[PDB]
Amino acid sequence: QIRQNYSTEVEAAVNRLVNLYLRASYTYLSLGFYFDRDDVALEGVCHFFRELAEEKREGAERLLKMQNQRGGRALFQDLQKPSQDEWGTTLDAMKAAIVLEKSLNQALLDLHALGSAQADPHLCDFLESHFLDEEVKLIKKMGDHLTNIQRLVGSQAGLGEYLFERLTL
Amino acid sequence: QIRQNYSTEVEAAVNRLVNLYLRASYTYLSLGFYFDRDDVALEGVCHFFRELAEEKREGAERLLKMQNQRGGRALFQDLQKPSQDEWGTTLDAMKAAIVLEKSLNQALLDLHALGSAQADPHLCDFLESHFLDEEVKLIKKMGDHLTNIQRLVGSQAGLGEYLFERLTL
Amino acid sequence: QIRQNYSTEVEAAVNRLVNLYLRASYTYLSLGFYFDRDDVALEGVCHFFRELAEEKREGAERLLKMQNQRGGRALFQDLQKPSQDEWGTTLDAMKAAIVLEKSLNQALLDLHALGSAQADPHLCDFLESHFLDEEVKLIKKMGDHLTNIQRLVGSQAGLGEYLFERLTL
Amino acid sequence: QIRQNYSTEVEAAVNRLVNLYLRASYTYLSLGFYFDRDDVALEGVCHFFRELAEEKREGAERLLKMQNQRGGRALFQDLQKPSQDEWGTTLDAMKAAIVLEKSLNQALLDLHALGSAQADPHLCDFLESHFLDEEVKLIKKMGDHLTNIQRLVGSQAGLGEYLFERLTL
Ligand SMILES: [Cl-]
Ligand SMILES: [Cl-]
Ligand SMILES: [Cl-]
Ligand SMILES: [Cl-]
Ligand SMILES: [Fe+3]
Ligand SMILES: [Fe+3]
Ligand SMILES: [Fe+3]
Ligand SMILES: [Fe+3]
Ligand SMILES: [Fe+3]
Ligand SMILES: [Fe+3]
Ligand SMILES: [Fe+3]
Ligand SMILES: [Fe+3]
Ligand SMILES: [Fe+3]
Ligand SMILES: [Fe+3]
Ligand SMILES: [Fe+3]
Ligand SMILES: [Fe+3]
Ligand SMILES: [Fe+3]
Ligand SMILES: [Fe+3]
Ligand SMILES: [Fe+3]
Ligand SMILES: [Fe+3]
Ligand SMILES: [Fe+3]
Ligand SMILES: [Fe+3]
Ligand SMILES: [Fe+3]
Ligand SMILES: [Fe+3]
Ligand SMILES: [Fe+3]
Ligand SMILES: [Fe+3]
Ligand SMILES: [Fe+3]
Ligand SMILES: [Fe+3]
Ligand SMILES: [Fe+3]
Ligand SMILES: [Fe+3]
Ligand SMILES: [Fe+3]
Ligand SMILES: [Fe+3]
Ligand SMILES: [Fe+3]
Ligand SMILES: [Fe+3]
Ligand SMILES: [Fe+3]
Ligand SMILES: [Fe+3]
Ligand SMILES: [Fe+3]
Ligand SMILES: [Fe+3]
Ligand SMILES: [Fe+3]
Ligand SMILES: [Fe+3]
Ligand SMILES: [Fe+3]
Ligand SMILES: [Fe+3]
Ligand SMILES: [Fe+3]
Ligand SMILES: [Fe+3]
Ligand SMILES: [Fe+3]
Ligand SMILES: [Fe+3]
Ligand SMILES: [Fe+3]
Ligand SMILES: [Fe+3]
Ligand SMILES: [Fe+3]
Ligand SMILES: [Fe+3]
Ligand SMILES: [Fe+3]
Ligand SMILES: [Fe+3]
Ligand SMILES: [Fe+3]
Ligand SMILES: [Fe+3]
Ligand SMILES: [Fe+3]
Ligand SMILES: [Fe+3]
Ligand SMILES: [Fe+3]
Ligand SMILES: [Fe+3]
Ligand SMILES: [Fe+3]
Ligand SMILES: [Fe+3]
Ligand SMILES: [Fe+3]
Ligand SMILES: [Fe+3]
Ligand SMILES: [O]
Ligand SMILES: [O]
Ligand SMILES: [O]
Ligand SMILES: [O]
Ligand SMILES: [O]
Ligand SMILES: [O]
Ligand SMILES: [O]
Ligand SMILES: [O]
Ligand SMILES: [O]
Ligand SMILES: [O]
Ligand SMILES: [O]
Ligand SMILES: [O]
Ligand SMILES: [O]
Ligand SMILES: [O]
Ligand SMILES: [O]
Ligand SMILES: [O]
Repeated sequence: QIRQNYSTEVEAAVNRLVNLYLRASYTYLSLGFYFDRDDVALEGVCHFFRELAEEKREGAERLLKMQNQRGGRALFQDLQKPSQDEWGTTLDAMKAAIVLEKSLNQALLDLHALGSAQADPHLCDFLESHFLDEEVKLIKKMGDHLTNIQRLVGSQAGLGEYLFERLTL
Repeated sequence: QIRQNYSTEVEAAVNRLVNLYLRASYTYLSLGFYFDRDDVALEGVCHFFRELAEEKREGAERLLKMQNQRGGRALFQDLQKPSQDEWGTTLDAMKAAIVLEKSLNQALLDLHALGSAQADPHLCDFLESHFLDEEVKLIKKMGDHLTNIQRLVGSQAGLGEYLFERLTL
Repeated sequence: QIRQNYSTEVEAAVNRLVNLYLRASYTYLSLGFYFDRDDVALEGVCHFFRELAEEKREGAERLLKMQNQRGGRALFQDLQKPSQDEWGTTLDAMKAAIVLEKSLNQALLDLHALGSAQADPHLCDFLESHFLDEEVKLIKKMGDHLTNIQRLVGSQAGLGEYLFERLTL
Repeated sequence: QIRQNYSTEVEAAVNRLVNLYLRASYTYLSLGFYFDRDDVALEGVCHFFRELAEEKREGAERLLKMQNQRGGRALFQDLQKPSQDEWGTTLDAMKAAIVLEKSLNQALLDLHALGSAQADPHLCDFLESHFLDEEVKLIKKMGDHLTNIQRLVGSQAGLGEYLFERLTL
């Protein structure tokens, strides 16, 4: 058929990466709707996480497309529910988001390493081009948000969270 | 004439609901002008309540129109003056506004129940379509405002009320 | 707070309905990528199911929004993986899609019944307005597709599936 | 001069790759004109292969440009005539086209490997950027075409080839 230079080890890892991105999308959907609760009511934070839910879903879709293009076979698994039901303050959430992104980034790096070992340059380039750069930029932006939240919620935590939501997000 | 499947019990309750919406409109007019006092001076809060005064008056007008359309007879009663002359802080006012809206909502639910009991689907649909959805959305928005006011007026109440008025309303 | 006339029984059922719509979205994502396999290669069928994946996800999002608006609390569960890894012919898939939609429709009808029993007209109207009508139209369209697939794959099944994909989808 | 980190082994392989792409261009020109014969008369298939002849020629031209940019020296060899004079059915041709593309792809992978061994990242990136991705997409598209041709020419081969040409190409 069309499959060429596409190992079963890479195929399986791409399937696992699809699951991790859909899991992340689901986490962001839960973060977003938590900040839209009447008793939380931070619309800018809700909007930030809803946008990330969409981006992670797009990530998954491009991986699946790539899997089909190389002749691998997509296999879906159960998607685990997010690690929490309530996500605390904006500070707590942005910390949980950075931890999540770093674990996706690490999965991307692990797949790139596997691609290198297997001499699969198309895999390596596809990750380089569509995932690694974007993760780095996103992680930087979250770290920046995290620094600003912290400087704000030193004293007067309520006031600080409100101003962050209104003036940054 | 035109009257069909329109009970006297529904007619009377529609008249009472008109009175409650005009009463609410009047309450909002008083809230709005209180926040426009030189010694209160929160223009965004004034504008929010003036807009609600207009919406409640529109509500009353659509009920009256519907009463005429079904062949019932509008009857007006005295409109009671608002429960207060001065409305305290933005926090106090938004609490009084939520209590008001919930009491309108309850009146709408009571009328819907009566409509169901009387087998009056046109009544049920007219409420569904023009009132119940809008009340729910409004109550959510007020609850959100209330949460943000509270998080702001934890410490530094004056500063918090000013920032809410400037950045949310 | 804002919660009014919103039973715990309805809240829980809304949470379960969110899970069913996300489960359906996931099923459609798997149907879509299966038809994009190089060894299946029916782009119109892929596009039809990808669009349904998006619609079901939108469905879930509106339910969550509504849950927040009424003051209920969203709770997410694990999303079960689709019932199959490979979906056979266009005929087999469209049959599996109709069965899925009818099971969503039945869940919507069950929730509407519960809403009626609980005297929750806002719930009843929200379903009426955004879900019941759309499900009916979609089920009709799938039944139409199914009839046309069947008339085509009487004799010359390969030729029939190709023509359906090219001239209908 | 300008030559830096550009091995004679890479230079020679780039020259061989230029020859393979021009050879492929020539094969596609012959495929295209065969389908334009009065006794074959499949215009859409002719147009598909003529477009591929142009793409492969562009491929060769970019390699030559790159050779000049790195300071290597282009050397041309005789271009071998296509492996066949007549190419049979649309099915036979699309099979021969996939085999051709996979042999170009393999040559690209071999050059990338050599580039890696020689620590020549500019070479590796130039291939990544302009050739490897495009080959993968093209091979997927040909595999899709091949699947659709096969499902069509099950029964009624003449009818199937005509419909493919008219509705896909
Ligand atoms: Cl291979
Ligand atoms: Cl009557
Ligand atoms: Cl209640
Ligand atoms: Cl050198
Ligand atoms: Fe909102
Ligand atoms: Fe977006
Ligand atoms: Fe968007
Ligand atoms: Fe958006
Ligand atoms: Fe995006
Ligand atoms: Fe986006
Ligand atoms: Fe992006
Ligand atoms: Fe997008
Ligand atoms: Fe994008
Ligand atoms: Fe594709
Ligand atoms: Fe919880
Ligand atoms: Fe909860
Ligand atoms: Fe690389
Ligand atoms: Fe930045
Ligand atoms: Fe003014
Ligand atoms: Fe207005
Ligand atoms: Fe106005
Ligand atoms: Fe106005
Ligand atoms: Fe209005
Ligand atoms: Fe208005
Ligand atoms: Fe309105
Ligand atoms: Fe108006
Ligand atoms: Fe209006
Ligand atoms: Fe009239
Ligand atoms: Fe007074
Ligand atoms: Fe006074
Ligand atoms: Fe109803
Ligand atoms: Fe809101
Ligand atoms: Fe495609
Ligand atoms: Fe769409
Ligand atoms: Fe779309
Ligand atoms: Fe689309
Ligand atoms: Fe939609
Ligand atoms: Fe859509
Ligand atoms: Fe829709
Ligand atoms: Fe849409
Ligand atoms: Fe829509
Ligand atoms: Fe909202
Ligand atoms: Fe399977
Ligand atoms: Fe499979
Ligand atoms: Fe109803
Ligand atoms: Fe209704
Ligand atoms: Fe139709
Ligand atoms: Fe011609
Ligand atoms: Fe061209
Ligand atoms: Fe051209
Ligand atoms: Fe052209
Ligand atoms: Fe080109
Ligand atoms: Fe071109
Ligand atoms: Fe190109
Ligand atoms: Fe061109
Ligand atoms: Fe080009
Ligand atoms: Fe130059
Ligand atoms: Fe010959
Ligand atoms: Fe000949
Ligand atoms: Fe590389
Ligand atoms: Fe690279
Ligand atoms: Fe394709
Ligand atoms: O909201
Ligand atoms: O978005
Ligand atoms: O996106
Ligand atoms: O994206
Ligand atoms: O004012
Ligand atoms: O207004
Ligand atoms: O209005
Ligand atoms: O309105
Ligand atoms: O595709
Ligand atoms: O779409
Ligand atoms: O949609
Ligand atoms: O929709
Ligand atoms: O032609
Ligand atoms: O072309
Ligand atoms: O091209
Ligand atoms: O190209």
